[PDB]
Amino acid sequence: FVEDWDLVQTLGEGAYGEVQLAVNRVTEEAVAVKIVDMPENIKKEICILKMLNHENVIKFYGHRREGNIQYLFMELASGGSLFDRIEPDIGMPEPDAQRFFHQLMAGVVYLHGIGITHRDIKPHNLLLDERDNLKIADYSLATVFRYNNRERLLNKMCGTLPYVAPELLKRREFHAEPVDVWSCGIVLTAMLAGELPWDQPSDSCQEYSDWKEKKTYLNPWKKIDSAPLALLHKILVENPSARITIPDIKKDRWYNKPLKK
Ligand SMILES: Cc1c(Nc2nc(N)c3c(C#N)c(N4CCC[C@H]4C)n(C)c3n2)cnn1[C@@H]1CCOC1
Ligand SMILES: [Cl-]
Ligand SMILES: [Cl-]
Repeated sequence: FVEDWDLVQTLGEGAYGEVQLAVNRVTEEAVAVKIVDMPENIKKEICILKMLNHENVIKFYGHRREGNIQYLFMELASGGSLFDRIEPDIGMPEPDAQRFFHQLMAGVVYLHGIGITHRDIKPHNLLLDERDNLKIADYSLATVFRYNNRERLLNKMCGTLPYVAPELLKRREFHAEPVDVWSCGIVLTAMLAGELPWDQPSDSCQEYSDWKEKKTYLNPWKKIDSAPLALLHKILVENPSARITIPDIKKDRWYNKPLKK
């Protein structure tokens, strides 16, 4: 009810809906509430949200419906979003970026292990708790890619153009896991350079061509140290069947480099 919760401010607009800081009128407990005006989509999102139990995935509290409105309740992330830790044109200190990337991979390993693909990994959807632990949020595009140990291919275009893998723009059907790996590499670029490399990974985009031609003397690549850049060379591979897998990311030199807080 409008009687149990006070909507204090907008936190943002999700893939499908919008998120308010709600304060409990009785207890003053502060949560995040997703406000959904209108379906089969929301039933599927709630069901995926109920599956989730991991330190690097957002906590789901539950849901209420009142008419053509529905309410989803989640752990309010007191640290806000990763997006707000990225300084435009700078990024953030490499040790902070490595720790976030470790935590991002842990959450993605978890999701992939329960057969879920996120499909919209980007810094707006990566939240931080009071100890700066990263939480993967927004399951509005999430879907099953593995069930009874059998993989299904994706055949729907969605996500955010600067984060989408090139196969999603080109192939009728594609594997879910390499698409989420790609978007994690764009997140890593953003954290280390404070800029996105291209509007979209299409041959008509000059910045994408420049990367395929290995011009890493250009921005954002020249801002990035040789070790993390070597990892990005393995992640941002156009052919998803040649792209590095998460088990191999875990073996990468930069991924395993001790860095000072
Ligand atoms: C406490 C806090 C948050 N905390 C928070 N906690 C969530 N749980 C979500 C959440 C979800 N779920 C979400 N959004 C927006 C739409 C997509 C989704 C990820 N956003 C954006 C969420 N933000 C964000 N800023 N601040 C403060 C106030 C402004 O700066 C610091
Ligand atoms: Cl910006
Ligand atoms: Cl950015």
